[PDB]
Amino acid sequence: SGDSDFVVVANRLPIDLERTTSWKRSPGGLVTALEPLLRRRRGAWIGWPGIPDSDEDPIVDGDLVLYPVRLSADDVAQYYEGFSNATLWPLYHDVIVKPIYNRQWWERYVEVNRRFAEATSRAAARGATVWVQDYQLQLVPKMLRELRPDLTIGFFLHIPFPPVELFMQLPWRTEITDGLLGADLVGFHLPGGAQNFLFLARRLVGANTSRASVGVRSKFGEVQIGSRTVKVGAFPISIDSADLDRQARQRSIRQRARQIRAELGNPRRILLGVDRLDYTKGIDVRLQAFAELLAEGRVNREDTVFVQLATPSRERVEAYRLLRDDIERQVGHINGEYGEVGHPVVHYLHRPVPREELIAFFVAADVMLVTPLRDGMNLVAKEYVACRSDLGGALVLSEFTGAAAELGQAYLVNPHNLDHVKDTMVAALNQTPEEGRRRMRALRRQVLAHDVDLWARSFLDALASTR
Amino acid sequence: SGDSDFVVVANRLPIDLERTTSWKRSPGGLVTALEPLLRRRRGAWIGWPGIPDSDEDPIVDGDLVLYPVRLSADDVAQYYEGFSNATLWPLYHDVIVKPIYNRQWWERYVEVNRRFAEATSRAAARGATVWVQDYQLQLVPKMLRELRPDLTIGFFLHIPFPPVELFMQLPWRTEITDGLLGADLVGFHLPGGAQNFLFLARRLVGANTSRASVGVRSKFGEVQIGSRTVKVGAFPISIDSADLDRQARQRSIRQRARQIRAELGNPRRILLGVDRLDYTKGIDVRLQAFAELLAEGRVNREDTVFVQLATPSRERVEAYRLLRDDIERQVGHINGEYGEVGHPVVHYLHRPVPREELIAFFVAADVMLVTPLRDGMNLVAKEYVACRSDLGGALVLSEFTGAAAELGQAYLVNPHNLDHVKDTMVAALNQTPEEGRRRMRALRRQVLAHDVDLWARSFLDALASTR
Amino acid sequence: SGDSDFVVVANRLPIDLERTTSWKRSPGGLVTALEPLLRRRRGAWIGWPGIPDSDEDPIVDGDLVLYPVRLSADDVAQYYEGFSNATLWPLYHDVIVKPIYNRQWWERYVEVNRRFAEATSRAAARGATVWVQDYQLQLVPKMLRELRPDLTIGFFLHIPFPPVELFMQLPWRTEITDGLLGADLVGFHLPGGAQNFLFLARRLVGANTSRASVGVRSKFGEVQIGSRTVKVGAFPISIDSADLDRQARQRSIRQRARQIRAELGNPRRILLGVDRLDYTKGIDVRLQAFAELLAEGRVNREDTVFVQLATPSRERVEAYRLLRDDIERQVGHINGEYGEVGHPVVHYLHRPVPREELIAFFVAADVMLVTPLRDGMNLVAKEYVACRSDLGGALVLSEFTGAAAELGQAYLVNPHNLDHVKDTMVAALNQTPEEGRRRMRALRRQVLAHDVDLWARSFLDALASTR
Amino acid sequence: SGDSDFVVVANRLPIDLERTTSWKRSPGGLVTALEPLLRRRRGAWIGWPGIPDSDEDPIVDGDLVLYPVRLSADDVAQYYEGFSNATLWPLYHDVIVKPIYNRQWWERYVEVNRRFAEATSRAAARGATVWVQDYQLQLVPKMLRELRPDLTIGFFLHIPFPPVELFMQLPWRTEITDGLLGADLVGFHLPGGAQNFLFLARRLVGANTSRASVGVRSKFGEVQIGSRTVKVGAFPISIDSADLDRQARQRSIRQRARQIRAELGNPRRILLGVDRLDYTKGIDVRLQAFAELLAEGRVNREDTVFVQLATPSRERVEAYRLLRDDIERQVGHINGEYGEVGHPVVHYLHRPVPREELIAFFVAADVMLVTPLRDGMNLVAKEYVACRSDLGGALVLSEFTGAAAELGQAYLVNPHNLDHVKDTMVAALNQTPEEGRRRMRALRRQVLAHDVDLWARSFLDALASTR
Ligand SMILES: Nc1ncnc2c1ncn2[C@@H]1O[C@H](COP(=O)(O)OP(=O)(O)O)[C@@H](O)[C@H]1O
Ligand SMILES: Nc1ncnc2c1ncn2[C@@H]1O[C@H](COP(=O)(O)OP(=O)(O)O)[C@@H](O)[C@H]1O
Ligand SMILES: Nc1ncnc2c1ncn2[C@@H]1O[C@H](COP(=O)(O)OP(=O)(O)O)[C@@H](O)[C@H]1O
Ligand SMILES: Nc1ncnc2c1ncn2[C@@H]1O[C@H](COP(=O)(O)OP(=O)(O)O)[C@@H](O)[C@H]1O
Ligand SMILES: O=P(O)(O)OC[C@H]1O[C@H](O)[C@H](O)[C@@H](O)[C@@H]1O
Ligand SMILES: O=P(O)(O)OC[C@H]1O[C@H](O)[C@H](O)[C@@H](O)[C@@H]1O
Ligand SMILES: O=P(O)(O)OC[C@H]1O[C@H](O)[C@H](O)[C@@H](O)[C@@H]1O
Ligand SMILES: O=P(O)(O)OC[C@H]1O[C@H](O)[C@H](O)[C@@H](O)[C@@H]1O
Repeated sequence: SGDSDFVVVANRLPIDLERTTSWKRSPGGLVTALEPLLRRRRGAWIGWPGIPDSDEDPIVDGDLVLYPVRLSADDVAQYYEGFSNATLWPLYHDVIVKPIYNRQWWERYVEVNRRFAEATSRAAARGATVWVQDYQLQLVPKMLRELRPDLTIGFFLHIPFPPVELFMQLPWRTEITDGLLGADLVGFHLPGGAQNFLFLARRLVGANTSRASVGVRSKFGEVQIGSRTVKVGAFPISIDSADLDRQARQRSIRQRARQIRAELGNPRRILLGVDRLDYTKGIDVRLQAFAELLAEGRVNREDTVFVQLATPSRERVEAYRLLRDDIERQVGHINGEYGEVGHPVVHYLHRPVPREELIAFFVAADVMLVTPLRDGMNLVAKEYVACRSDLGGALVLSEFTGAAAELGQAYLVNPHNLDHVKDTMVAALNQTPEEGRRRMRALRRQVLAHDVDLWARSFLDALASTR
Repeated sequence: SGDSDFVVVANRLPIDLERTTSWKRSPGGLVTALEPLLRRRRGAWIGWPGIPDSDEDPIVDGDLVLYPVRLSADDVAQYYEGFSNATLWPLYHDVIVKPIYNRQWWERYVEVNRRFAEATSRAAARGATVWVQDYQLQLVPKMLRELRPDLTIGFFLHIPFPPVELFMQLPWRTEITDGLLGADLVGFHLPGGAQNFLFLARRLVGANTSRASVGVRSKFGEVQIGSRTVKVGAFPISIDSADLDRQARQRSIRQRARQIRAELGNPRRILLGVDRLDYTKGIDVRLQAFAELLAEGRVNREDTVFVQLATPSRERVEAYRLLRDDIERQVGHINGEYGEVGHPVVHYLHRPVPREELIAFFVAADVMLVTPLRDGMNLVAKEYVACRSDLGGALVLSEFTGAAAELGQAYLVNPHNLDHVKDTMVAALNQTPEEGRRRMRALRRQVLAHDVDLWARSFLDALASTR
Repeated sequence: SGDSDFVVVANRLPIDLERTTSWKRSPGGLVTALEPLLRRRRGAWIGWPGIPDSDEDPIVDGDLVLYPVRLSADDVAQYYEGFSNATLWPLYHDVIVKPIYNRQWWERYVEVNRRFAEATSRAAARGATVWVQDYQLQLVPKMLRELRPDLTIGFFLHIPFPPVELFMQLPWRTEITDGLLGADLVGFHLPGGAQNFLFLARRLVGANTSRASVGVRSKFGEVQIGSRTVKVGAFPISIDSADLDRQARQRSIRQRARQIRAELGNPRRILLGVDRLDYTKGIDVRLQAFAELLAEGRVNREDTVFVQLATPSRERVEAYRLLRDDIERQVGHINGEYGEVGHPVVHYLHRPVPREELIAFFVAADVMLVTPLRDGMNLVAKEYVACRSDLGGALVLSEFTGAAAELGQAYLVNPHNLDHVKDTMVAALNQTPEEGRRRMRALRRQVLAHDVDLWARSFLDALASTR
Repeated sequence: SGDSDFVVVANRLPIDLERTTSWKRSPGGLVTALEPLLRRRRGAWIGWPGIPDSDEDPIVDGDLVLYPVRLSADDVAQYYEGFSNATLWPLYHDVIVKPIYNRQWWERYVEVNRRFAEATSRAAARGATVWVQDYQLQLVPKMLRELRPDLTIGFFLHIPFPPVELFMQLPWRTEITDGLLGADLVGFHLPGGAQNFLFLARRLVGANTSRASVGVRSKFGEVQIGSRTVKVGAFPISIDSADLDRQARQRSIRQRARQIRAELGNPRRILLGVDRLDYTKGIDVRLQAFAELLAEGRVNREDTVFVQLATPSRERVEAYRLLRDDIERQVGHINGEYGEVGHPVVHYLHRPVPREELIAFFVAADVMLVTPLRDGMNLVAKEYVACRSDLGGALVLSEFTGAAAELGQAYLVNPHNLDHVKDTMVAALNQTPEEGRRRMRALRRQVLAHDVDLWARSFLDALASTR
């Protein structure tokens, strides 16, 4: 029973309650991609409203119906801050930080996944399509299948799927793999993730799998699980490109971008970073590179400025606190060394910026610095590109983002190679107008054609074909 | 020119000079495997004598001729402590510790590799066979080929070759890969390493490669490099099994093992660890597991004792210093909590133990704890097995060692799963005599048949076939 | 109202409840000194039973009546772990650790002090004598005077009173001083403490004070506070010397001391440390000194052994956790370097030892190592002396203990001067029998004559004279 | 022999060589006070030119003759960075940081002191007056007296002299005290320092001393040392007040102060800090206080700004590196939380500012924040006062500076009491014009009358009287 023929399930709702109450837009690219999707398409969205011990009364946000899931304080600590973001997040991002393996966290993760599955069953009509999202909910597909074998179940992982050598560290590796194999379709951004999953299915579970490489939105892999076949595919996520492109063309935004440059004392060049404050994002790398370019006199400290817009994220997790301390030290250091009173070389904001203000920064920025150590996709890169209909700008992009597989005309860097990052920043800052416009035209052709609608259609058509 | 038809090249000589002078046996399993080899087989051995600014006068150690390579203090700091053991070692072992990427270290690594290549050329006769060993010398095969295209060149990596996702971090990834591809044969312990290398050769270099899985000592892969073909294979290293087996049978060693038990106050059960003090070895894991078993009263603190024999290693490297501090804290902690005055539960020695004393500990030990987080092979596991001709004992072995692929009848553990480690230690401590003997007989059948002679013959026959 | 003519108030009761319930003897020298006192003398004892949220039902422990004070979990965290032991304790011991100044902790400290005052008033008969103990309760005398101006109130500080330059850091310096000035008599171990308090009363409060030096149990100072005069004195605390001396003579204890030496493999020399695991105690100093003597070959690692008996203390306070980690590291380090399997050079126990076992260790020990960085008195030094009626042994004693002012015939050291500590340990280990006996006879003459009865009589006679 | 009748000896020359060569003004208040002195008065100045392995060729800087002292790299590391600034500096400033006691450092300190003494003897004529400066050179007076008993020798300590309880930690306490007692006159900023020294002379040396309090520039103490009497006094150092006052009146400086306010976007209120980046200076305290006032909305983040001018100091000393990291973190943090792009709330410069630019900042600043945890005097406070002939401004001053004993009309704070610091900053920011001018007039009366000339005359008249 349940009234919805199409249900999305994620740890996040598109809204986030702030503590007296107040709704804000939820952070992260998962919401950035899925929100415009569910605003245009009928369907229900199940998720946590971002505070402990909330109501579970349905919330109507416009045309969209949200079903909130209650998490206790202990749930938030052990399932969300703990297993999800201090076990899985670091492990799947190439153990950039040492994962913590904790059995109590695992037990809570199982409990919460069960709660999400049950909530899904209550929302889902007979024979509904259910699309489960991301690493917090990897047990839900198997749990949901056991409760509701009538459902068609898709799972998409929004973060990298790590190499088998690292995944095998997880004490609950088999349970996680079994969880994912409960879906009819398991999707990843990149073929590499899909292939890691297929190999894992062979070694760990001993299931028969396809042995061919996986294509992009094509040439799907398969895993045989007794009576069932699980389809495996790569579907690189994107943004609502055309909408953002139109938004960035507004006179007010173009005016605001000019004002931002005026407020910065009309620099010749503005470099911009935009990220959650997360250790995967390489904010420390871009600051170090900028610092060394200033030290070497390869960037002019009088007419070049870097703006970093960092959103606070997962702040109770100790690794994130330590990262914040390190980034803020770099900011103070660089300004102390190269700034003047009344004129910093680095402007750093530790807050979410309103959407239209963010777009104005994209339009103002001569160089976009997107330097993650590892990122499943990175939508900030694609957002910048969509905003530059003027064909100005330059995107400096880490090759360890999923986006680099699509945005080859960007200035690609190995963020571990600081000399390469430094050389490339100089190249982007000094590019000719024609070379800049050539690259930006090429990037925009890709991003405008490969949008979130193409992504969702591809995944859901593949999911439907399992019926 | 040069007089030797067969030359081995490694950072280590089999001897190590201590600072007044004194020769000691060199540490590590590379010397453990290669020393008995070169004692029986004609050939020269090029390597560093373990001190800065040594002579380069040839050294005759028995029948064996050694050609020492001089390293300056800066060479030792930047090539050996730096690039080799603070860049490559952590990276190739699944970034257990964060690698440091430093261009000065790279430049020194290149310089030293060049020196080893030149030294090799001087020793090597026209058309000689040269066998280059391990991660410190990955540039030597290409360098040597350019100096001496008449030579047949083999390379063997004694440590894991990491997944492509991690290897690609290395700023000098291409130069390292090109270096290895200078060999006629590149060998790894395991098919997994060989397969990682083949994939890497495809993505990074763009060379045509075989696509099939690689066998054990068979079904070799190939990489096409313009005019040349490079063979790629898996050859799991081992020990001089029969010799060690005979050594362990000596009356004096059996008597010493009984005395060791007496000196420990005749415990019912002795657990033993033997390793270099290296963060890959999981000494912290086995101590934590023992501590928790004592806390839970699952091991009897009155009649069960753990002996850890740790060899100081790479002590100037800060990560190794921090590891030592942590291990020594665990030792003091556990004894403070569960020991009595005059009766520790953990005995910890931070020194190399003489060979016959080590063998006596192997014979005394009811349970061998070999719990690395990652190990290319681990010869300690195989040494224990070779020593237990009495068929007593139990081997607890991490699945993240190369040895686990051969020693399946051991008690295998995921060292990240502390509950699994704890449960398994209890199982080994309480095994029936018949189950213990069954496993030990099976392990010994494997280790006695698959010895260092089989390994070397397999590699060298494959190398010879490239002529 | 209240039934007792004599009431002692301290944060500790002589008993400590362990978490299922169980009574143990309370830690610390305050209980060591006051327990035998109150067992012989009529009177009530008010204090906290060592667990959160206890009953406040009166407890009869032998002839002694105890009135427990309830502390909530927050009280324990903010008043006891917080203000008392992370603000006052480090500050008064020469900021060995950085004090934390926290207003919430202060507010809780005030609240709890009020509760102790009220509890005291309920126990105290009209015109009773009340003796308030130590740094946790410095506000109680003023609070109690305001509730009960009929009472005669004494306060004794069991820890050092710091130099004015450090005391003045305290944001609540004036409130603390006013608190103490509520007493009729304020006592310290040493004239130096009394003199620091007098100076403080002059600068901080602006009260007229005596300007002369303060004597030992004589030549008291005075502070004029409007209508009242507060007497200030030095009264060095001690132990029940004669009782301990008789206890140590028992055949069983002498036999146990011989057995302990046998269990240690009959060493020629035993060094002993006995302390709470507290950063004031210099356990790290004595271990470093021992380590360096072994390294230098000035102590024989085959026949000399160090035993450290450390009682866990204030374990939730982070500074204490960090100290434990450091001490346990030193223990593991020293044994790894100089021990043999089956023969440590350091035996370390992290538990309270039963009294008769402790006495046996005192009797067994050739050298007693009492090396605090700062200690109000240190009763362990005096206990050792009382136990050695055989006149054997040697006391190595830091000059930064209050006991050093009385035990001048001990081997005094500056614990900050590691060479001095090392030289002195060698001197004590190699003393002639006659020199050892001469010193021990002199120390015992002092300790047997200056016992806890002399201390209490001196303080209480001075207090009575204020009536 | 030697040509000068008056010689000053200090670790610093008034000039500092930068590494290619370049002379800069030396840092610190010792040079700020002594430079104008020696520019007006005949005499020689012996000191180190701020680089290792310099010439010792005499340097003529204007009318002033400088005799440089050569220090080797090891001298700089062990005498200057080591004993002086990682042993004495933290110890004498109330062990704000844990002192390191190292015998090699002591031995180097002795050697270097000997070199300074010998250099002094070569410069000093028969019967000359020699004035030795500060904690780096405490052994020189005794050394110089032994070489040259004809000389009249003064010593002045520019940093606090710590309470006896802390000074006694020093393993070389007696040698240091003997060193100072080689002078005819030993001077300190404050009576408290002089009194600590007298007590120390009694306990440690056992010399007869005066027992009375010491006056300001009067009522001197005395220490009897066999045949000699050593005078002890308090002489609070100051600046060349009238000269600085006149300098600050220049039109260009007043214009620059207006421009600085314009460059900051014309804030209503500017707070200013000026210090060496030293852990004694409480830069962390003022930043924390500002941060919390912003969080609490007690300061307007739109029209109030803080400028911190920090001079890099002793940067190779690890404690100073850790301080820099912490301060720079606070700067980045506060701006990230409360700033806007193009508008920081904290401007931080990590460089020495030219004198006339510094004076312009003093004139611009509505509130001067001088919040040391401990400072011998602090001349920045007096400089600010001398600059405000307009009678504007407000000085917020830690009571743990020597200057607080003279500048009582400043807004005094206990920097450990963050609520007090916060309340006081608000009071200073919101003072009435008349109250501000009243305080500033009072402060200026003091500083203009009590200048460096009064200080030097007082010390030198006292020194002359010993002849
Ligand atoms: N400081 C910020 N202010 C406003 N929006 C931000 C900020 N940082 C990130 N975002 C937004 O969050 C989303 C990030 O998505 P993505 O780049 O895929 O990374 P992630 O999902 O890991 O957070 C983007 O839509 C991006 O514009
Ligand atoms: N504490 C020790 N004392 C004596 N020999 C040791 C000690 N620790 C390790 N060894 C020896 O060093 C060699 C280790 O080889 P292996 O297990 O392959 O690891 P690795 O090469 O990484 O050091 C073995 O021959 C082993 O017996
Ligand atoms: N490990 C221990 N086992 C048993 N008693 C101990 C232990 N450590 C200290 N004690 C006892 O605690 C008391 C310590 O008193 P004291 O030396 O004045 O120091 P403190 O009061 O600071 O703890 C002594 O009576 C001493 O014998
Ligand atoms: N950032 C700075 N730029 C220029 N001058 C500075 C700076 N910081 C401190 N000074 C100057 O250094 C001297 C500091 O003297 P003082 O306050 O007594 O402290 P200290 O001697 O401990 O450095 C002042 O003359 C002051 O103006
Ligand atoms: O939801 P947060 O923990 O605040 O992080 C925001 C988002 O970060 C990434 O995009 C994750 O893949 C999402 O699952 C997550 O929602
Ligand atoms: O040579 P060390 O740095 O002392 O380490 C000892 C050995 O450790 C491992 O076995 C390495 O694979 C060897 O290359 C190395 O020789
Ligand atoms: O009571 P604890 O915190 O366990 O410490 C034990 C004792 O240590 C010292 O002796 C203190 O002066 C006492 O007040 C305290 O009771
Ligand atoms: O000389 P620096 O180490 O650079 O420090 C600068 C100055 O700081 C303080 O003023 C000291 O009292 C001086 O002796 C010192 O010269």
